[PDB]
Amino acid sequence: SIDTPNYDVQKHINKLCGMLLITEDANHKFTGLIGMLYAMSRLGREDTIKILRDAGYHVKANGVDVTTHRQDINGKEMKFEVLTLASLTTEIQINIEIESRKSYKKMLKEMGEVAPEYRHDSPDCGMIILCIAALVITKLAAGDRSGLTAVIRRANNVLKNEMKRYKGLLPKDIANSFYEVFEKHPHFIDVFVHFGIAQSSTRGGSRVEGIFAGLFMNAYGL
Repeated sequence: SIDTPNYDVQKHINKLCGMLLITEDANHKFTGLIGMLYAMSRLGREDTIKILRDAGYHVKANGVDVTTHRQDINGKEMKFEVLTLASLTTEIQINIEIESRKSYKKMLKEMGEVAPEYRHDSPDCGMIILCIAALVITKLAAGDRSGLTAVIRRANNVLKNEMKRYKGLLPKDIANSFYEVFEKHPHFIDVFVHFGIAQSSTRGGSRVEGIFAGLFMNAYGL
């Protein structure tokens, strides 16, 4: 059973990536998975399944819906928008949002107001996460995590502006999370490569879409 998010949940996954990105000392244990869910939501359900089935994988597609979860958090009943995912519990998704709200409160106090580029819902949050994946993909051939140092050094240079925008953009933690998903679920390698090849045809004014395209092309010999 594999979760196959469609276009309708793409914006929600982007916001979930953004929640991790605004979180100081974020627990990036699920970031590799969330990043891959974002890439699958860009491809859409039909293309994801085609990629997996064509690559010889036997996949039982799990539809991904946005639902409301009511939960008592510190005495008060709270409403949370979560995804129905076999790979990611409601609890984990809610804890990510709760932690992000604590970092948001801290930032709002220090800055006074939070400009668009510092927000968890900025349109480029999912692509920021996938830039780390584009670096990790170059180092998978070694069959070990030896390339981690080089991924961190490269991310600190290429994602300098994105790192100034987001306290949760911790290349070591995010890169290890991608190494983990690519090692545990090698079907995500195929999904990531097909996503990158399809993304190359994106023509727009997004800095991070441009950074991603450059990093993805570099994995091919630049």
